[PDB]
Amino acid sequence: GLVGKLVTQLEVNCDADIFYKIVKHHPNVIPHFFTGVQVTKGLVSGCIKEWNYVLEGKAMTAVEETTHADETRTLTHHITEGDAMKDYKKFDVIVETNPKPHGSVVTYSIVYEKINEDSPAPFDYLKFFHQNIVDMSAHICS
Amino acid sequence: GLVGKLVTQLEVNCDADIFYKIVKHHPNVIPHFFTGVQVTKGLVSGCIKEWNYVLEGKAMTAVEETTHADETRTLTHHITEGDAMKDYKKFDVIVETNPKPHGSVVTYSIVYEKINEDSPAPFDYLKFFHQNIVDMSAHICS
Ligand SMILES: COc1ccc(Cc2nccc3cc(OC)c(OC)cc23)cc1OC
Ligand SMILES: COc1ccc(Cc2nccc3cc(OC)c(OC)cc23)cc1OC
Repeated sequence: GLVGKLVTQLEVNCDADIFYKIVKHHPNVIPHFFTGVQVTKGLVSGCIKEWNYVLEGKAMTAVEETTHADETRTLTHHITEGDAMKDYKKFDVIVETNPKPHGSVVTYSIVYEKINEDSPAPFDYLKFFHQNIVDMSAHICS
Repeated sequence: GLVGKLVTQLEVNCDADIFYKIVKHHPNVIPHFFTGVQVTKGLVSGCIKEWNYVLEGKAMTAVEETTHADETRTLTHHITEGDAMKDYKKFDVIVETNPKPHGSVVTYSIVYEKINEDSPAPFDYLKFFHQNIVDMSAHICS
């Protein structure tokens, strides 16, 4: 099948709702910048960004639309164009934060559909997003 | 947190129960061998294997105990010793096969606890297990 999902899940010592608000509004362990716009539904609900970035040494671009759901503490990043779309027909990244039954569990999911069987699965992106949330989490404390 | 999980999930065009039986009883895109024993509860329920294998060029060993649950089509591989335990206090690999709401969805989950913050997350194992189930799946058809 061309269809799959990669996940990295990490425990964080931080209340879920506060951690979601931190991630929602938040650096450069990678060369990167973006231009773009915010989206409203007159309050900002999301954004559309064109990113320029370097992954594993290679410069790339991507157009990303981000939406959020405060009730479920979920952020959704929907990629519509760029280098990744040479490999994937569909590429979405869903970030979920839930309390432990303390602190919380953060899940990054990359939901993808390959263009064909020769396409790689997005382990490079999984590692990138993983190291990004590890770094962010290591700059927060009690 | 030192605690996390990595997942790779793939769709396969194959009934779930049959695919589980295939995985349960099943090669060498990696240098590897094992010695070990089978476990009974007088019917074999599992196995305990000492593996010798090469991952990303480096020879390694691991002691693995495998159990299965036919009712949930789940295989559990519990690592008790070897090279990975220099990095992880706990390392388990859970393989689940479920029908799509056709064919099925296979999930490999690596549930880990790092020894300390300097330990890597097991992306190397995730890619290995991923490429192994992709290869196996590509030798099955209608
Ligand atoms: C091709 O895949 C992507 C490429 C870039 C992004 C951009 C992005 N979104 C959220 C957080 C990010 C965090 C980043 O690091 C700070 C970053 O640098 C490239 C890009 C980020 C998202 C992507 O997937 C949603
Ligand atoms: C350190 O982690 C492991 C190392 C080796 C294994 C051994 C193993 N179990 C199941 C399927 C396997 C499939 C393999 O490839 C055919 C293989 O080669 C190293 C080892 C396998 C399992 C492991 O985790 C469960």
